[PDB]
Amino acid sequence: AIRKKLVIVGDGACGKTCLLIVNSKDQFPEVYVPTVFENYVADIEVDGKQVELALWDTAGQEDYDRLRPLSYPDTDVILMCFSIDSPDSLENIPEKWTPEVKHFCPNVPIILVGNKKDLRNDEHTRRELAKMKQEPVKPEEGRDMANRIGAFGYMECSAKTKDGVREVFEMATRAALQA
Ligand SMILES: Nc1nc2c(ncn2[C@@H]2O[C@H](COP(=O)(O)OP(=O)(O)NP(=O)(O)O)[C@@H](O)[C@H]2O)c(=O)[nH]1
Ligand SMILES: [Mg+2]
Repeated sequence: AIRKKLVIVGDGACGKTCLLIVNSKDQFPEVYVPTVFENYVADIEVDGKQVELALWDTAGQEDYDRLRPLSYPDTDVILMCFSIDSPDSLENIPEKWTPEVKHFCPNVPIILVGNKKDLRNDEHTRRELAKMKQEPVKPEEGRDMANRIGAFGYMECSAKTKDGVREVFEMATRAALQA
C-alpha cells in the first residue's frame, strides 16, 4: 500500500477533530478531545490503488502556535479548514493558515475545506450572525479563497450530517498522490 501523511489545520472550533472522527470511526463515544491522540488511518482506494493516509490533528487556538509545527514534517497533503458559520475563520485562511502551512510544508497541496455546511441554512446560526450584521459563508467565497491562496481545490462538508466528508478525504488522497 502507499503511505501518505495528511495534516488538518484551521481556526479553533471550526470542526477539525469532528471531521477526522466521523470519517475514521463507526462509533463516536462522548468524550470531548481537543485533538485526536490515537493513530487514525484512512484506507482509501484511488483508481485501483490502496492508499494508507495517516491523519494528524492540530490545535486551532493561538496558544498552541509554538508547538503546532511539530506536526508538519513530511506532510503529503493539507486540509485547511474554516467554518461556514464563521466569516472570521475564513478571513484567517489567507492571514494565518496559508503563510504558516506554506512555510513549514513547502509545495504540499492544500485542500481548502468549508466545514459545518449544515449550518448555512440553520435558523439559529442565521440569527446569531445576523445580530452582528454577518451571514454564513457562500460557496463562491470559498472558491474565490481557494483560487487566491493557490489551493488544489475547495470542498464543503458537514461532520454532523456526513455530507461531503468522503469526498474530502478521497480528494485529499488524489492530491497527495501527485508528487
Ligand atoms: N453543526 C455542526 N457542528 C459541528 C460540525 N463539526 C463540528 N461541530 C461542532 O463544532 C464544535 C467544534 O468542533 P471540533 O471538532 O471540536 O473543533 P476543532 O476544530 O477540532 N477545535 P480545536 O482546533 O480547538 O481542536 C463542536 O461543538 C462540534 O460538535 C458540523 O459539521 N456541523
Ligand atoms: Mg480539535
